Amino acid sequence: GQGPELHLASQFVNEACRALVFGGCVEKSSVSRNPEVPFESSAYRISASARGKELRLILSPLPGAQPQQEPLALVFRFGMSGSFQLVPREELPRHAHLRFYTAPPGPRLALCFVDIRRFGRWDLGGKWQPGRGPCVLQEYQQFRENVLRNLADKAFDRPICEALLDQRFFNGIGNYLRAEILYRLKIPPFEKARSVLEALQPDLLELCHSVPKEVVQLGGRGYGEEDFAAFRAWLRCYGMPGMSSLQDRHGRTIWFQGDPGPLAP
DNA sequence: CGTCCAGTCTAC
DNA sequence: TAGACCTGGACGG
Repeated sequence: GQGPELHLASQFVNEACRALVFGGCVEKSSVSRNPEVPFESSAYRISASARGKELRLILSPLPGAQPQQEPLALVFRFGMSGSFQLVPREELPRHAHLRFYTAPPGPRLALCFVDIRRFGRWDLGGKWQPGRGPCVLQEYQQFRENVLRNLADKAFDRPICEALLDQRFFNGIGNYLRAEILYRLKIPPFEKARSVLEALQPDLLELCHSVPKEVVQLGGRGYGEEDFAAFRAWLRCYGMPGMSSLQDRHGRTIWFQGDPGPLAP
C-alpha cells in the first residue's frame, strides 16, 4: 500500500475495533519470518495511526486486565500485498500472518494482518523507521521543509520520478501516486528532481499532499468492488490507455503523457 | 502448461 | 546496481 491505503487501513482498525475487546495472545502464522509478539491480556482494545507507508497498532489492556501488561505498540510496513481484515475466527483468509482475537461476549472475530507475498514486515519497538521523512498526508509542512532544506542531497540528482519513491523525502508516495502527481503538472518524469524543486523555494510538493488526500476522500481501497471501480475512474495516468510507460533505473514502471524528459533511459 | 506482471532490503 | 524476497491473476500456446 501507499500513504492513502495505510491511512484508510488505520481508519478501518479504529472504526471496526471501536466497540470490540480483544483477549489472549497475538498469533503469528508459522511461515512468517517476522517476530512473535510477546503480549497477553484478558481484555485489551486495539487502535491505529498511519504515518506515510507505516501503520502503528497500539494494544491497550482495560483496567484490571490480567496478566499485568503495559500497552504495546507494533509498526507495520505492508509491502506489495498487505492489509487488515476483520473476519470470523474460524474463517481466516489464506495469508493471515498475524491475528488478534476478540474476547467474549458476542461473535468471535479475528483482526488479521493479511499479506499474500510477505513483502510486509512488523517490528516490536513501536518506533517509526529511522530515515523515513514526514508523512505527506499528516505532516505536510514538515514534509515540505524536509525536502526544500536538503535539495543538495544526491537523492535529488536523480530523475524526479525516482526521487518521488525515496521514502526519506516522500514518505507515503508509491508507483501510482508518482504518475498521478507528475501528470497533473505535466512534469516530464525524467526531468532532474533538483531542477523541478529548486524552483519552489499549486506546486509539486503541494500535490504530494493533495493528490493522495483525494484517494483518502474517495474512501474504499478495501475499507466492495464498487470503491475499486471508484479508484480506477479517479486514475488519470497510471496504467491508462493513450499513456506512455518507461522503466526507471530500479525496473519500476513510470506512466506519463508526452515528453519523457532529459534523463530518460 | 509457461511467461510476465503487480516496495523495500541486502549482498556485491 | 542487480537480485532476492513471494503469490496469484491475466494471458499465450
